[PDB]
Amino acid sequence: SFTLIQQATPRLHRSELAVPGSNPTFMEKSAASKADVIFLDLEDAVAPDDKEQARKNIIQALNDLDWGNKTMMIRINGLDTHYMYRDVVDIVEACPRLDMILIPKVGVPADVYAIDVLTTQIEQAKKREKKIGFEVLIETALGMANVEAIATSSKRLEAMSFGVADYAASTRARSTVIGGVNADYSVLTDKDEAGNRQTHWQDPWLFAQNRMLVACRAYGLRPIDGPFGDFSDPDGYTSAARRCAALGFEGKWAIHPSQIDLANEVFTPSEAEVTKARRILEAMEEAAKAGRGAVSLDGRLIDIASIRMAEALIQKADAMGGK
Amino acid sequence: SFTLIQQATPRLHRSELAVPGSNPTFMEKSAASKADVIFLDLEDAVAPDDKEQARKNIIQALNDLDWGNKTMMIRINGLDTHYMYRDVVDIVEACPRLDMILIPKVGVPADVYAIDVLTTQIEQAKKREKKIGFEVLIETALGMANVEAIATSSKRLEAMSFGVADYAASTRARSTVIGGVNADYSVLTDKDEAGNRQTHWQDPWLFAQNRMLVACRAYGLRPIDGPFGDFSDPDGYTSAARRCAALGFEGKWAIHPSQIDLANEVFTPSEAEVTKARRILEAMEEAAKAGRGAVSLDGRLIDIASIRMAEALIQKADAMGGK
Amino acid sequence: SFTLIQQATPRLHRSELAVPGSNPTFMEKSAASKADVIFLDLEDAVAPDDKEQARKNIIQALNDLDWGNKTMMIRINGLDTHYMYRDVVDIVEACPRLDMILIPKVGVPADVYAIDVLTTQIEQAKKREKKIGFEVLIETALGMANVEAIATSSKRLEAMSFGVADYAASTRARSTVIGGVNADYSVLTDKDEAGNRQTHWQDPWLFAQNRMLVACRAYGLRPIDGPFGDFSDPDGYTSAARRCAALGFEGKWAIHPSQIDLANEVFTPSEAEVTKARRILEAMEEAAKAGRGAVSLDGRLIDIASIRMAEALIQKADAMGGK
Amino acid sequence: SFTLIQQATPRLHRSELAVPGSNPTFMEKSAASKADVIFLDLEDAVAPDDKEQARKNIIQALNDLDWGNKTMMIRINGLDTHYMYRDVVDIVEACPRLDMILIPKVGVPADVYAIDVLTTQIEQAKKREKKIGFEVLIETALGMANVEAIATSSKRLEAMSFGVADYAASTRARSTVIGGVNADYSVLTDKDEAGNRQTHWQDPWLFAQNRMLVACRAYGLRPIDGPFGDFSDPDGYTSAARRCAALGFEGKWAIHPSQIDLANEVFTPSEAEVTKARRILEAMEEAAKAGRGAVSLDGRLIDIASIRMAEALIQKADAMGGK
Amino acid sequence: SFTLIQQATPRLHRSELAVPGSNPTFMEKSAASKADVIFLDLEDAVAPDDKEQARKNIIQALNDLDWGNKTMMIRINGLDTHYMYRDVVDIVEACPRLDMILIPKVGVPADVYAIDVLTTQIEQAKKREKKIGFEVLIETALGMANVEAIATSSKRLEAMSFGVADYAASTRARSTVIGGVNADYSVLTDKDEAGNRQTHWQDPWLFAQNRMLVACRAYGLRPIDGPFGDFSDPDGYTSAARRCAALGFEGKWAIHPSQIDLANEVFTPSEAEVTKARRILEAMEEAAKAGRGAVSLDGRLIDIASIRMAEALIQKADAMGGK
Amino acid sequence: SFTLIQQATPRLHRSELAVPGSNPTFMEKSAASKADVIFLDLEDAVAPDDKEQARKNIIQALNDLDWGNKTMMIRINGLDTHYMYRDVVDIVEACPRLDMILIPKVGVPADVYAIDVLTTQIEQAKKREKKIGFEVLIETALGMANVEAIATSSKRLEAMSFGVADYAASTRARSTVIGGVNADYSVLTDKDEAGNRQTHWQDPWLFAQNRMLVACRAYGLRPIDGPFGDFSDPDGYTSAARRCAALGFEGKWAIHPSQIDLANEVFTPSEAEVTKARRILEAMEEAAKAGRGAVSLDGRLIDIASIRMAEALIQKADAMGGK
Ligand SMILES: [Cl-]
Ligand SMILES: [Cl-]
Ligand SMILES: [Cl-]
Ligand SMILES: [Cl-]
Ligand SMILES: [Cl-]
Ligand SMILES: [Cl-]
Ligand SMILES: [Mg+2]
Ligand SMILES: [Mg+2]
Ligand SMILES: [Mg+2]
Ligand SMILES: [Mg+2]
Ligand SMILES: [Mg+2]
Ligand SMILES: [Mg+2]
Repeated sequence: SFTLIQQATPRLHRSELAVPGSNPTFMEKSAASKADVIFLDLEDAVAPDDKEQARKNIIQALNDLDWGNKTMMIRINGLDTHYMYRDVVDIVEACPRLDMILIPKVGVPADVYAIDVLTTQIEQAKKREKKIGFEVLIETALGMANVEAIATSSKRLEAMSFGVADYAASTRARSTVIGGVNADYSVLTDKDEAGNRQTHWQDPWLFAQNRMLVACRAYGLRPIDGPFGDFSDPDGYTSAARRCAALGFEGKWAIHPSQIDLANEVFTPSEAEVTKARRILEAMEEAAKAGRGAVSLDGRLIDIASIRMAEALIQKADAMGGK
Repeated sequence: SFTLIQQATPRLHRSELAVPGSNPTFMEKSAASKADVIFLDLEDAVAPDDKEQARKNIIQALNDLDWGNKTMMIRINGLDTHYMYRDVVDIVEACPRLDMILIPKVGVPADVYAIDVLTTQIEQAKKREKKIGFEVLIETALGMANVEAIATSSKRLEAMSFGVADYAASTRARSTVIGGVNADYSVLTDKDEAGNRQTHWQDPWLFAQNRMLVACRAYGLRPIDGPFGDFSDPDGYTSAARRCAALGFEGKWAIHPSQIDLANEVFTPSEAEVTKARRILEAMEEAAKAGRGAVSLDGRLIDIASIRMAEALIQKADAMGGK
Repeated sequence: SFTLIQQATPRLHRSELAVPGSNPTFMEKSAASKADVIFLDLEDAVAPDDKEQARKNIIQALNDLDWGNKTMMIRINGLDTHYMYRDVVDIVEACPRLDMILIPKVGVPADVYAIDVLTTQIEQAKKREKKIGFEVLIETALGMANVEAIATSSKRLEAMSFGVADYAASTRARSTVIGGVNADYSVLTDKDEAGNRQTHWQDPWLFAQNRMLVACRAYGLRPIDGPFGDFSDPDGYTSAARRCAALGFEGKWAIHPSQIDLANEVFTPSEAEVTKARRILEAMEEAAKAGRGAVSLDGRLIDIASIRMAEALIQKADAMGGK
Repeated sequence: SFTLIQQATPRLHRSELAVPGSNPTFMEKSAASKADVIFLDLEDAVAPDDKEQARKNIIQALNDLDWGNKTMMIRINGLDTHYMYRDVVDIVEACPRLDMILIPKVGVPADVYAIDVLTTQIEQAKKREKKIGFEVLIETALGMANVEAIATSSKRLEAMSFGVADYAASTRARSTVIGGVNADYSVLTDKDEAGNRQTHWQDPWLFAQNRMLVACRAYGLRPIDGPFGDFSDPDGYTSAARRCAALGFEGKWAIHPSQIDLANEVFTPSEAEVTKARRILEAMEEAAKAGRGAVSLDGRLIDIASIRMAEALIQKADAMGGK
Repeated sequence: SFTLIQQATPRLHRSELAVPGSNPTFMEKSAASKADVIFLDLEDAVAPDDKEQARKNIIQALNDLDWGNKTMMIRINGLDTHYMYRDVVDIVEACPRLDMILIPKVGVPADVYAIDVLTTQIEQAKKREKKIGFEVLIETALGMANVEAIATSSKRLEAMSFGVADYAASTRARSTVIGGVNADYSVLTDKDEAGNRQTHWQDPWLFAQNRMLVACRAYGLRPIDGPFGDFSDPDGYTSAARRCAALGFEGKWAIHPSQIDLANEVFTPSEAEVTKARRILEAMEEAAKAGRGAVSLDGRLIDIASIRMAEALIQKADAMGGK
Repeated sequence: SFTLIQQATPRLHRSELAVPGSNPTFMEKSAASKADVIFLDLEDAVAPDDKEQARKNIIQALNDLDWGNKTMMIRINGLDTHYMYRDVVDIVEACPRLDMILIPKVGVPADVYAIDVLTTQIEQAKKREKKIGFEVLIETALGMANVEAIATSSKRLEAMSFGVADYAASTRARSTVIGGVNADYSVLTDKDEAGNRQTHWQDPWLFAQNRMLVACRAYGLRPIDGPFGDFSDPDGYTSAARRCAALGFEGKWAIHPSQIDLANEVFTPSEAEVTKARRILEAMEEAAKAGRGAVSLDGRLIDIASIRMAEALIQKADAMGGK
């Protein structure tokens, strides 16, 4: 294409740990974890009567605890709720350590614009060097119906998470569990020569995951898979993780500490894909040494979109090496 | 999201029985059936030379027969055909009992607008209390390509049906049967350690069903699955029904009387989902008793989109209770 | 619908053979092959340092070799690269035999517009009777995100090919092979009564193929599946071909000569679908004999969209008969 | 531009006479007039209680009177009113003489689509050779805000009329007269060296007329100016007519018989513009004699848009010659 | 049209007085003025170093002074500036008396959305009965280029003001004065028979005013003209006011107390237009007495858009009567 | 607004001289002129049979003559014509001195995209430091109807010229002269107390000029007025120039050498506007010295859009100083 997209800021994002702001002990324990990204939650996991205190707890946690080089985020309240403006104002004013805001229930691009206006103004007032990035949750049918447009809604936007349980609720999917599969979401084969019919299970989230993936990959964002509720089923977690990784997802939520190592292992890039990326970068250097505008590797032209992907993958591999 | 959608009129729609207008005996028998919704057909099931008479038959049937509290609909002829304007004019003028119009082959939002103009004018002339609702058939590749836009095309719009057989024809899918699965729409696994390769069947309608579902659920409509042709295969019907129900579909067509009970059973909401909805409504009442703007259930904020879903589900459960 | 689309020029397109322009011997051998469509490649298969010569080779091959009635195409370089304008100018100026241009990596409708401007001007200068047609490659996440818009981007546009390997690269799908399936892109079933869990493989390209199919079928284009890399696995090729054919795809690439017969066999229309189309055409003639505007077959109205599909299928069947 | 628009059907349209359907005597007298275009009105000039009879009157007038080669139109009731569907159905069914429908108060493109659906179906039923054309009234702020989109809303669309009095009402312009100027819509000059300030009158309809003109001329339609109410002021009529003619308008309404000759005289094309158009057509013939793709006149390339304008102007000049 | 727009909340808005928040004495004096609408300014008239205090001053003024039944507004800082979020949060939290927010420099619809999100959340927190309305300033070329889209950007939106001086700056118009005319923005006539050429002055703001007017009147908003700087020139003020009133503008800014009476006098509706509106309302009552859906006045159908305009004008006339 | 536009490359553009490529003597004489910008024409002024030679002439002129620091442009042939691709390829390949391309008859944004693709590829091949800029001619009703969209069509786009004579032809305006005014484009005043009626001339190009101006000023481009044909009427030229300058236009075409000094004089910025811009830049420096994010001048906040305008004006003033 003649149309070129710039990749978002290239962070390592294999594991995304959710931590309720209402639990300072859990926040403290999380600061020493192996998660790549942590969000401190003001939204779904925090009861209304606890939201004001959780906000205070999070300010203290972001300012006092040692988070290392983790990408630190908050999940703000919904735009449809009165809590949100104080989440953004109080925390962004008080907490230089904050890296990102996770905006829930995003439905249309203007939702993201709204948060960009507010965030920008606070950063202007505080004379901030760091600029906050955004992650959006696609966790409703409305957001899914507008996902491609949402993907281009802010220069801050870096990533989208698939909120599977809230998406199920929004679509009225038959789901009593967070994530997972369903014996009813299956095909019954036509009778074979023996008179037999098999039941082959299908993926209830295939459509959602692929559509969000395409939006992310078209427009330079990280595609992240959401929560998996069955803490007693690491095999099921790992299957779900490997399935979305196979599509191109870059990471997955952890909502129980056991899930952190599982996500980290699955979403580590292969040695081979890192090596290919490194060879692309050396082929770029070669083209510059030769005075040649076109980059070639193993007899193939490597185009600018492909160079940009290679640069992003290397930044991620390099982060792993220094963790 | 800050963007809020109003749910369509909340009807019970588990089973949708198709009845040709060319058969007054079948229409009479259908009036005593257990279908939730009936459409009297002027379109696909009626030969051109029979369309004028079928129109007359339907006027007589809507005016004379006892349909109970069924949602009564007509499937009008295609907008590309000369029959349609007389279908709408003659029946809407003559038949106060009519509840809805099923518009076939919808391709773009302006198709729906056109029917809204005509329907509105006739209702104005007749000084009608009741306002007719619309259901649209997504049964062509054109309609599927525009489904999200179609979903917002009229305040009358309540529901979309996936016309699987006509959709197959439009896409040139290999299909000689109405609905069902296909041994060729399958994956051949890579050889395992024993040298073996399995054939795992896939869902040829997954993309179509999910895209239409997302449009419906984003914009407040009922997602309805279309016909299944093999009357000798209730197990296959039930599998197809349970599979789309698992996604969030609300009902399915019956094109043979045996299919009515099968659809009714599958698309009845679970006791648990009705109970959750009832508890949401009591949590709303609680918030009002306490003077609190935010509704809480089991320690979780229940947002306005979720309240609106609960209200719709209850209206549907209540209808079942009075049938 | 009241909105009507005109079908593209109706070519037989079961097999699409890729031939590198850097290999004149391979080009010569390809001219005697059984492929329906051949593209002479200047892009992915040709190293940068060989592109200028490949352009010359292709001019000689198009002018000198006997291609029969094959649809002859070139795959031009990417719009993001300096080679492209000379590909179009030099070949279109010199080579009346050329039938079509395959535009790679298409991202937005204006990419196609750009090639239409250039192609048109050269045809105006050369006073050409024949008008070149376009095929577009949807082989990036950007193109997939804009596929519906791309489908309406030029009166020359006839077909879209799904570039599976480049699409995988763009989406960061885990893929070291061109096409095929993936043991990780699978679901792990919930434990049954015996404590057992099965692994049911899913289709990593279902979303992509279906979305591109819908765009094509909505807007009158041929949907074509891209390359399959495992030349040692005809069973896998045939499975992949039959799977997309079941959806409605019309043909598939051959990147090794063995794949030509496999594609030709799979994408031949059934005797039954050709017979139905022929009966539609005779029903049209019947309606004209009777003075009737509506066409009827076996008691069903056959609408204009359906007539147009029948006419296209017959043109394709007729081509097979004369090959 | 590479984007090319097809001109509408090229009718002579200098004068457009409005005749109320409630007055059969006036309709009879109008049939012998010198108007180019006549619309028989069911809308603004006909009281509600007279609309049903006016419809009958118009059917009789269109079928019985001798209208010559006039372009014969009806102004249907508003889409927001119950009268309209019977206007279209009854008259189009009964009256082959009808040439066009004037759609009032058009606000959005889908308004035009709606009338195209209904009109098409009736024409299909009646097996009509002639296809009815459309004229739209831009007579509200809504329509003006959407005029460019309305201009591309139907293949039937030929012309737009600026409904000045209804537009004034919609905008709350201070206007007690149909059309004309306003001493208050003026500028007061800054004091000159003598201390004097002049009042220079401005054109209250400049914006409206120019915006509608641009939409028409971009998209191949006739721009027509609406009514002027002061029958005692032919000088004012002629000034208003010459002012919009200077912009490129092609005709103007007559709402009193005296205005017909005034419009005909003003909107006759100059001898010079007809001669230039004729020379363009002979230059086209010259290019064909020489085997040259580019047309040249007096040393200037004459492009396809300019040829199409010349062809339209000649068709209009030829009509005048045969009147 | 079949598309119907709801009118904004119908306030009397002849005069709009600008009062800097940095001047508590001027605010006090303004509370006893005859202005219909007052905005307390935090933006253009307040130096950066005074903005924090002006915010405090305005809170005190809104809470303590007697504003009568005036529509009370604040002009917040620009969205591009850090002051704005504290303007909205502090004042909306503290000041139930506030009626509206005037949003400056609006460029795109999402600017308005952003303020709607923030305003809504604060109102939710405060459990407000009253809902704040919005006025937007169209005072840049960007806003003018997007004015039609801005007009539909919020259910709160009631009015647009043409910020002539800031618009001039944005367009680089030659303007050293706020508003007014320009000897250079004139036409030099062609020589007449005496050899003479006149200079006829044109309206430099005609395009801007008319485009904004059309957006407002299409979408149910009040069109308001902005400031006029020459306090020594009431004749020029009155000319400018009468000129935009003639188009349909509903009011004008006062930036000096002398301008209040001038705006009030010019933008009072005529006795005749109020009488017509009253007769429309009595014709509506008549139609209801007769059981007739169509409203008729003096032999003309009065449509719903026209009824809605009449209702709005009466609400405004009634307000004047009670002032 | 929160939406921010980047200004185009800031060139001095008071005078734009048109020089036919068919006249090498005129090209030589033009190189020593006082024009700011020169376009060497391949389009309107060059007969078809002379276009191939004019292309060669221009290559020689751009490579051999001394153009000083003039902005050097070519007016390429229309996209609808076969000449264009060779204009771009041959000249851009051969002529590093070229600064810009003037694209004629632009109708839609994709026209500009097309030229951006071709231009970019040639620049890539030639390994150019300089990047060519674009100017577009808005000289048709189609382009005027799409002008706002065209304004955002390429990062190369710097300027739009109003092609008055071609625009008149496209709109069918009564115009036998290039530019100028029209006694018929006038208002006839209502009789005064003496029985008199005046004729006040209006501006036939007001709508066009203002709409194009708004598009330019919204999106960071230079608005340039087109040709004036009456070389014997410098007073009329100067009036036309001062009239568009008053709106904010930045320059005007010269099509006769006498017009160069007239344009240069009119479009020189005032001493006062340059001084204000310089004071803005010193206020920016002041804010940086004080550590303050907001810039203040004379008690007013100077926003980023206003800073960017000031920077552009200064770059232009500085250019004048070094000419
Ligand atoms: Cl979730
Ligand atoms: Cl079907
Ligand atoms: Cl590929
Ligand atoms: Cl009117
Ligand atoms: Cl202002
Ligand atoms: Cl011109
Ligand atoms: Mg959630
Ligand atoms: Mg059907
Ligand atoms: Mg490729
Ligand atoms: Mg009217
Ligand atoms: Mg301002
Ligand atoms: Mg021109």
